[PDB]
Amino acid sequence: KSLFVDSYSEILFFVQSLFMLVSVVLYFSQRKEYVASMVFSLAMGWTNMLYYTRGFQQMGIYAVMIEKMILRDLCRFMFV
Amino acid sequence: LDVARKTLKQFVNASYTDSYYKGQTALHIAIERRNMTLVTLLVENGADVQAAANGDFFKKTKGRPGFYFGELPLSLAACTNQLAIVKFLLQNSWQPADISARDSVGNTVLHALVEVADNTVDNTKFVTSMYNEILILGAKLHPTLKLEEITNRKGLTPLALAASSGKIGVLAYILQREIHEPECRHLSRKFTEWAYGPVHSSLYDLSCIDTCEKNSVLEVIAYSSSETPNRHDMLLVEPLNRLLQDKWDRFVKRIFYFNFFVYCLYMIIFTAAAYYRPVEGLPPYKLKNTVGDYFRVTGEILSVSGGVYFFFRGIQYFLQRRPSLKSLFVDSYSEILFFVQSLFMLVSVVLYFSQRKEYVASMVFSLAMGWTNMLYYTRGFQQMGIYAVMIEKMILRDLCRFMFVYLVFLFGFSTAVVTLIEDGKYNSLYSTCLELFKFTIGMGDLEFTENYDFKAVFIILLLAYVILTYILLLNMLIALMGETVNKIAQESKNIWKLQRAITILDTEKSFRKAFRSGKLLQVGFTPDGKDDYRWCFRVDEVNWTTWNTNVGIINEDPG
Amino acid sequence: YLVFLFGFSTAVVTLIEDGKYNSLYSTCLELFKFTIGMGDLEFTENYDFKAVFIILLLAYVILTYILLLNMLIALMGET
Amino acid sequence: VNKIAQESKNIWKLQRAITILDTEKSFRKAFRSGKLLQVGFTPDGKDDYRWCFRVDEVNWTTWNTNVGIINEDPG
Amino acid sequence: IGVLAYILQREIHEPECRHLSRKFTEWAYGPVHSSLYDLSCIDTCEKNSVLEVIAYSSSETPNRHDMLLVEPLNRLLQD
Ligand code: NA
Repeated sequence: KSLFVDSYSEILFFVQSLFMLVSVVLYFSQRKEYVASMVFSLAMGWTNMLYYTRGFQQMGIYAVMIEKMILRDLCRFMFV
Repeated sequence: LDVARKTLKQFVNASYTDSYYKGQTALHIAIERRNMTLVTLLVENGADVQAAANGDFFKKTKGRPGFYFGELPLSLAACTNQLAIVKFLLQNSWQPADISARDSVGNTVLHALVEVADNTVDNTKFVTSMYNEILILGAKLHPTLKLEEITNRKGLTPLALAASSGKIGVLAYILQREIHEPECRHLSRKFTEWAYGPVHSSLYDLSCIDTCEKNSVLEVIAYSSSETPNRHDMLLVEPLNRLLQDKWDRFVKRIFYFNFFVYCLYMIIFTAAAYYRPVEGLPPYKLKNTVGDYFRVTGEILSVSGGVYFFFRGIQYFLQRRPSLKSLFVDSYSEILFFVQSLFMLVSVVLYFSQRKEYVASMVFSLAMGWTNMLYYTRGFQQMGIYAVMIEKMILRDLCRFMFVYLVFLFGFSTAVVTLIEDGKYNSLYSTCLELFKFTIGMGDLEFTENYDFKAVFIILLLAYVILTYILLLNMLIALMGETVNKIAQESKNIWKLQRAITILDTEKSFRKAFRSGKLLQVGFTPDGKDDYRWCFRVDEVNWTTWNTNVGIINEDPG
Repeated sequence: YLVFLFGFSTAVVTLIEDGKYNSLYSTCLELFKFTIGMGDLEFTENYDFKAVFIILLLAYVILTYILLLNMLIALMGET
Repeated sequence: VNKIAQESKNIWKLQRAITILDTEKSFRKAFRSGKLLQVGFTPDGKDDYRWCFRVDEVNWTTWNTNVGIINEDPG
Repeated sequence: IGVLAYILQREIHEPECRHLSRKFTEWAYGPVHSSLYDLSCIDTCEKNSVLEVIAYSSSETPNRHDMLLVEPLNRLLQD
């Protein structure tokens, strides 16, 4: 329960690594879908830079607010 | 008692030799513990009241621990809120304390009192009460001594020190000081010229406020560094705001309007000259024999002249104010912007005579900055000035944070998309970054290319980018701007007032007309019979509640 | 906003060498289109120094569309 | 945004605390403060040493400061 | 959180029991006094330190985001 309600950053970094490893597996299996897996890994890797805003007070609080907006407002809006 | 032996001195006056506590004596310890009887006992046996505690622990800040009080027992008693000990040390029959004594850094007891102030209610109450008591006692003991114009090693009076350090409570107390007792009313700075019914006219001493030849309070506050704790709030202290408004309305507003008009003319001429630039070959361009050609060359000469003028104004500012390389890029935004515009103009001139067509690029950058620099003149109007201050604050906080996060997201999704793309017109990072940025301005395509395998991946990437940036981050930016606007009204008004104060001081130094108020006789005379004339600012007040108005009016026959 | 629009329009039209957008009115209209969600960002190529053109357009966009309009919404909320 | 300022600051502080603990476990340098004698001694005569964090305070209101100070000669 | 705040700042001002306190005064001069905060079982315990317990607590813990504000812990983390 704290897995998917806490530990967001651990999950995000792990999922990025999973996309990378799936890309490796597809690449040596002669499949061109390795590119799709790799670009998903790349996009997640760039968005995971937001983890390091912690370490600076203003940017860190901004990132926390981004998380809260996603989890409350964007989610309700997206359902409707 | 049982150790003081007349076999007395050099033992009742022994002091620490340690570098940390160097100078501390038994009198210092007795005062610190608040023992009146012990202090009298030490004073009786010949303890020196001018002993200086020069140790590092008693230094201002060097070394994290320590308490600074002026190093002297009188200053120690003053800065610890011990009135009885101060009075005893000043008026003892054995060795009176020298009220005018200066510590190692030149600070007197008033300077030390200003130094221990920290802008808190109880601290302010105690510090100002002790300041008033010390002033009264000094006047009684030395009617001719001029306590508040003694400077420290840095050339600061207690008032100048307070203003330059942000001790706003002390500054407010000093500027409105009203001492309502005979034989010491000359120490006051606020006077009542007359009172009739509910309305009474007040006189505010202006000495060392707007002209001092060393450092006036206005100059000290206006040109203080950004680190000064209360720099934007100190101009709100009662007399200063009215004095600045008086200067504005009397002579500075017209000069500011003339400057704004001249800048508008300069920008119009620059725009016209740039608009009609020849497009024939390389510069320099031969002068045709036509009226339009002569007017264009005139416009170009005027534009270069304005660029030279602003370049030299920037150099002059850098030399006269000597920014500390931190207030350079944290303060002085407008000076930097005007200087950079002038630099673009001069680079354009250099390129133009070097036969390079990049002079046009430099010139258009100069032109765009010149037009956006018009926002400087919104100061001079309250509503537009506060609006410009809010624009600055939004840029510096909300837009900056948003842009960092947004550029990270844009670059990441652009690299993913361009990697997915196989070939074609969009297989470059620049083109795909531009396509994704178009989504931010309501122009995103969502089908700008088909040069890929796995259309599902392409659309998933684009939709994720859209949801994260357009739907989430931009709307969040609006909400955060709303929060900021809600929180910065008073700060923005105070910043605008400080900006106008800077303009007023700059005009007064680059415009004997700019002279505060009238020279008036306000306390009658000093302790000596001589009548004292002081430059005073008159402020009218009305009070329907405290009808008594028991005051030492200067002039009867009000008005 | 009108100060910013006029300034960036004069800069852009000065940078433009010739063609359909070498008039102040046309370029002012092109830049105003950004305010209503219709800005092109490639409405002309009649220049040297494409980098200067895009830098001017991006600066104008950031200052007006991203900053000033959203600030207007926030100030309206306060009012 | 209006309602979550304090919550967001506290969450950020907890996040940085997690980072600090993780670094201390994956980096004997990371040791809090000085070992000081602080109450003199236990009920038994033995002197007790405790690792203590020093915090400087200033109070202009309660001048009394009647305390059982450990060290004279402050500083 | 209330019990935690009380415990971490415990000052017992009586003889023969002052050893129970966790907050001490090392020295006081004029208006400034230096305080000593006991750190035993705070940042290293080998069983469960207060910092480890708070930082790695579950999301259901009532005051998990507020407990780091208790006086000594914030300064210790910043240090
Ligand atoms: Na649109």
